[PDB]
Amino acid sequence: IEDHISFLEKFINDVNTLTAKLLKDLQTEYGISAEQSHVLNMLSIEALTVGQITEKQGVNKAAVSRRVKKLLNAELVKLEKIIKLSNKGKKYIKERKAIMSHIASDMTSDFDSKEIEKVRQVLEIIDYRIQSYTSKL
Amino acid sequence: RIEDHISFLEKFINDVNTLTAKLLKDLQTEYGISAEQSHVLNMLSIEALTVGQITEKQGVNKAAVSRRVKKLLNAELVKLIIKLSNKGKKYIKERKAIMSHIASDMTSDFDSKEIEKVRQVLEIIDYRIQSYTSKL
Ligand SMILES: NC[C@H]1O[C@H](O[C@H]2[C@H](O)[C@@H](O[C@H]3O[C@H](CO)[C@@H](O)[C@H](N)[C@H]3O)[C@H](N)C[C@@H]2N)[C@H](O)[C@@H](O)[C@@H]1O
Ligand SMILES: NC[C@H]1O[C@H](O[C@H]2[C@H](O)[C@@H](O[C@H]3O[C@H](CO)[C@@H](O)[C@H](N)[C@H]3O)[C@H](N)C[C@@H]2N)[C@H](O)[C@@H](O)[C@@H]1O
Repeated sequence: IEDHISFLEKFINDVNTLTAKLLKDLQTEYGISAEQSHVLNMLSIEALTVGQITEKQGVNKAAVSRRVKKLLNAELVKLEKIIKLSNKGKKYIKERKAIMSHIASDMTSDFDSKEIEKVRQVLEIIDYRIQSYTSKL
Repeated sequence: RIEDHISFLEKFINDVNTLTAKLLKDLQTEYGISAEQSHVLNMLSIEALTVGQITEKQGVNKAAVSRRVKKLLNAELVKLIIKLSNKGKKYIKERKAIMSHIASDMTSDFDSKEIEKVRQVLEIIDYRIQSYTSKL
């Protein structure tokens, strides 16, 4: 009802808590911060400019800028103008997907591919609508 | 196969985060709080906890959290322990009103069976997540 909204909130919070911990090392190894890690993953889908990363994130442009030219300085991200990723930035993503899919696999090894398929169809349809509403304001 | 489901879940979450971010700017601006401050009010909307555990859930490191707490204490949004105020209840309510109306108007053409099956699959995955997290 609005039980689903609370569940989702709690589900997303839980996924972030797990992700943080599993990614603590890789991040330390890269000089990277959590939020920077995110930008690097947020940027895993499309090249973005500071404002877009700020809008799609809620935080004050100031903070988003500090962590953005730290990634350029680290050659983890790059200009063109927009912001794409660099090999060291990619290698990070690979190492990230790897830690993620190894545990994701675990807790889902006894799942039924068909049931998961339909579930996703629904989520993809809600994702589509979420993005759509987000375009206006 | 799963590498894909991971990307989507992640995109799905990125989009949910984006969306709540836009739908709540005006409101946080209104109650004069930052987004991080908002999130802090939402965990305490559920239950109240001290600083020690408040950062353990988050992930944002050293004292950064206690700084949000005292920031929120100053607006009379959070009472000391540290829980939630009467002023805080209003925000969440207003927050929930927005989140729900939109979430409903976005799920309203689906078949109850359909949604439930989604919940049941996300619940089980959340059950394994925590259980894995717990095993520190
Ligand atoms: N605080 C808010 C302000 O931050 C930055 O100002 C400066 C940062 O503070 C510096 O980073 C410092 O603080 C970081 C943690 O935040 C540390 O990791 C780092 N070692 C420190 O050198 C960075 N090198 C230059 C940057 N111009 C942003 O530009 C500005 O938009 C924002 O308003
Ligand atoms: N409880 C489950 C919910 O968790 C967040 O709810 C809160 C957000 O997290 C806040 O986000 C900002 O404040 C966080 C504080 O820690 C920062 O970490 C984060 N990087 C910031 O952008 C936002 N401003 C308010 C929102 N009520 C998610 O957004 C939401 O999708 C999910 O349903």
